[PDB]
Amino acid sequence: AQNPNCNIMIFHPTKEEFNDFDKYIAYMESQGAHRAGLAKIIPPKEWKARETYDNISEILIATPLQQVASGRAGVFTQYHKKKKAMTVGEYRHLANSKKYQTPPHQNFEDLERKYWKNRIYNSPIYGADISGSLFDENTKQWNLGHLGTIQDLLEKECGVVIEGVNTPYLYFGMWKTTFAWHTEDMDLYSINYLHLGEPKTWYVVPPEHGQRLERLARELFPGSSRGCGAFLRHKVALISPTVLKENGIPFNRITQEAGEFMVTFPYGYHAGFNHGFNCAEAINFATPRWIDYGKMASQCSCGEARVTFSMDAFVRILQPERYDLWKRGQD
Ligand SMILES: Cc1ccccc1S(N)(=O)=O
Ligand SMILES: Cc1ccccc1S(N)(=O)=O
Ligand SMILES: Cc1ccccc1S(N)(=O)=O
Ligand SMILES: Cc1ccccc1S(N)(=O)=O
Ligand SMILES: O=C(O)CNC(=O)C(=O)O
Ligand code: NI
Ligand SMILES: [Zn+2]
Repeated sequence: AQNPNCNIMIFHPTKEEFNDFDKYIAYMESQGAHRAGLAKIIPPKEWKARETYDNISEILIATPLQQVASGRAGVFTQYHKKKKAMTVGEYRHLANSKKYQTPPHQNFEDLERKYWKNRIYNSPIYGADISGSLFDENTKQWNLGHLGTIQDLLEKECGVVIEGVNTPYLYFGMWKTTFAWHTEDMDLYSINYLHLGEPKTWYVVPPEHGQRLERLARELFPGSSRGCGAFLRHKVALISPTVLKENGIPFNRITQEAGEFMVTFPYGYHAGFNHGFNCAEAINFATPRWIDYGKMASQCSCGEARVTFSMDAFVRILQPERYDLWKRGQD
């Protein structure tokens, strides 16, 4: 078996290899990339997402989210407090202010140390889940707004036509902005392009070991666990690499820089943080191998987890028994 230690693999496709998205994902998996839960793809030197990022300051962040932590330095939850709208230009200025700017540091490792030591004592503001794209319409390869849809994949594989659409989302981050431990909706893949700015550090648990992380989370967040059988779907829980090591949870880490893609694989739990002002674009996607994961995906039915409209059809077709209880939850 390829990649038995479940290491994060890094790929450097040629421009010829970059022409067929589906084929390249399949190639990565033939090399065992999915076993890690996460892969990095560095695009060919000839490729570009767009010409420049010069005129993005007028994008609106309608609902910036202040990420307020509770708990201990290595085991905490965060909740999102809504703030007044601001443009990307205003947000960038805020990110760079004395209150919010990245502190002096020696290297990525030093910054990582500072993040886990001090994250809980600050409340950075994140511009997350903004529908839109920064890919030039003329960028034909790996354009996250031009991927085959999950609905079309499910139709190709299962012969059923369903309603729904899926489109990309933009994320504007600053120092300490955090993504909590989670897998994707329906345990889909995700792909994430860092368009500009400072890096993003990722942590990931191999899909074959996801239940180990779930068991630890139930122990560390006992009230949350009693409230919901799939509370990680709420996307609020953080556990540090030190705490993971102390509890024998297998995981890896890698830092993504501007101009690089990351792919998360079905049922690959991931979490992370931004180093400073940045902008990423991400979208979910599927392949034939996803279908079996979609059929088995846990669901939140306590009401907390947000459902896109399109998730309805996925649950209805792949999980008809659960459909009753789940739909009562989102209503
Ligand atoms: C950038 C480039 C240039 C020539 C052929 C193909 C490409 S690609 N696949 O878009 O990266
Ligand atoms: C609020 C909090 C804080 C730290 C650990 C666990 C929790 S929770 N959501 O009560 O399980
Ligand atoms: C538990 C821990 C904590 C920090 C560094 C290393 C470890 S260990 N003994 O390698 O799992
Ligand atoms: C023990 C160790 C050390 C470094 C990175 C990851 C691990 S773990 N918890 O074995 O995956
Ligand atoms: O970038 C972020 O804040 C979170 N991104 C993801 O979880 C993803 O791309 O799957
Ligand atoms: Ni994700
Ligand atoms: Zn729930």
